[PDB]
Amino acid sequence: RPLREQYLHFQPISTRWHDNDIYGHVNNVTYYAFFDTAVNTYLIERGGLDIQGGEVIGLVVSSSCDYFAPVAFPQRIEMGLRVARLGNSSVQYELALFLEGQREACAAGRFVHVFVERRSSRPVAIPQELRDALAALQS
Amino acid sequence: RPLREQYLHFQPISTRWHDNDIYGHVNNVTYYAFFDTAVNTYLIERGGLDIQGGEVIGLVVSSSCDYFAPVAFPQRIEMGLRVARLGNSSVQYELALFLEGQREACAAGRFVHVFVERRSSRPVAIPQELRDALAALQS
Amino acid sequence: RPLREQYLHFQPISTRWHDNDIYGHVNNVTYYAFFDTAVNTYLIERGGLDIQGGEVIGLVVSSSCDYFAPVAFPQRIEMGLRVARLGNSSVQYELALFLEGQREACAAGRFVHVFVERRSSRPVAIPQELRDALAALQS
Amino acid sequence: RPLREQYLHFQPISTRWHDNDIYGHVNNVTYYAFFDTAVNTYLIERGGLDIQGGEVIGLVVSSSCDYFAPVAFPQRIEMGLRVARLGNSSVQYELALFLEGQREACAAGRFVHVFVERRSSRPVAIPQELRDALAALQS
Repeated sequence: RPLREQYLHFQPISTRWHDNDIYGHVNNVTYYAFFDTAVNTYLIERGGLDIQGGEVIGLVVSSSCDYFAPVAFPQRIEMGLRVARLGNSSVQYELALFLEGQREACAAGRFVHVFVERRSSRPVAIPQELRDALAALQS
Repeated sequence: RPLREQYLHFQPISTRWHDNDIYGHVNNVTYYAFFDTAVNTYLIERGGLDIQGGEVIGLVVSSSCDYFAPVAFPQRIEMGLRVARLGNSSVQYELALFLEGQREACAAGRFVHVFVERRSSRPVAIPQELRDALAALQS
Repeated sequence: RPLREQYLHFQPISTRWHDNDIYGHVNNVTYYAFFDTAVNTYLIERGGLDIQGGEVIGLVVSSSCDYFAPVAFPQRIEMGLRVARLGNSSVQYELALFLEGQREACAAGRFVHVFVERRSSRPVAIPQELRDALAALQS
Repeated sequence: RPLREQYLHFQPISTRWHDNDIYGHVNNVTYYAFFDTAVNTYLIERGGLDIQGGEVIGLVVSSSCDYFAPVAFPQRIEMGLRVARLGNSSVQYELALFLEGQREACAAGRFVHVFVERRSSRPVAIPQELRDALAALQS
């Protein structure tokens, strides 16, 4: 079960009222909202994009998540982030959700960005800013 | 257009990727998620509830919002909160969303809680903890 | 309590698992999702826009809702829609959510579109297709 | 690319205005909302639970999705569902989203339920109604 140390960058995301579903914990779907929020915050601040903005955007082609221990609004949650592999027009992220002050991830997942030209949605090489920012998150 | 000073308690809520809709700003529906997140965080920390928890819960019977200037993930947003009137089993909140470092609210709204017994959903007097916490937010 | 026949156009919206919150009913915030889903669907089929395409878009400047009886996934909900006032760059919608087939509205709400130039977001006259479509919904 | 007939049970889900994100298609995260909406609807009609009522509930322990072609509100989407493995307190669902009427799946995904006692959240044998219903969806 993944550990804080195995991740390079960390982001706190506040939990919301309706994050809880009928069974009292954060809905399993919400984890992915946390995933792509966490990644794109990093791409925005440390990487250029430009979501309003640029002619290059990231498209999610796959994701997946595993769930180990539940969590609940209003607990304070944070995301570890790391980059696993990094092709030319694509990249693969590893994310995990940590409850504040815990060594053990509550869930952990991966997802894959393909960067494309906005209008054409055809793949492109990753612009240097982003590619360097992305690289900085590699183990 | 409502001002920071006119509100008693303030809460920062991080914005999320998909808070933006097709037109590039935070969706108008999301403001209400911010409203009830903000209120219930306060009720949870400073008031008792106990959403897992208690035999008394808050039901939203009305809300409404006005929108003045747009805002966007990943901007950092915060909620002013104040209590306007406070009956016996009910209460009326005034909320506004502020972009960090701005005097002017970007939107502002109200909503009404009726507190009820969990099982019976029949109104109750507000328990002393909550009532005192609520009162503390009165002008 | 608003009734089915006080409304001119109806859409079915399917409820979703996470529509329900911790307390077991559709969250109050989801009601507004139903509202602008329901309006915008009408605008799209019977009115022109062109949400990717158009040079003119609708901004929500205000909204409000009242809640009468709760509802839950997986019930079958549907939306009554009517138009109340119709200025020249502005319009006012009246909405009610009905559970199938009950005559009484579960909740009822209002909201306001202002149409603007996409780029400049400055108000404009409502294009004839839209205004014709809108007026169609006037009582 | 998974095809309609590789799936045993189908549900229509209506798309919603905010389904689309800043880039104009249904957000990748919404796909999972469709998944557990679609499973849970089946469990509710054809299988017993009893999400308010029941002493046994389904936990999502994992999920994954692949995206092939994008989609947008207000298109008409529908979900193929089939069951892959079926242990005794566990089950594995296979899901695909289809745009009406195309033979190719827009995206395809998997997810895992583990059934537990509501209070103790310790695994249990799947109640005969559910397991009968589940097995019905086995290829």
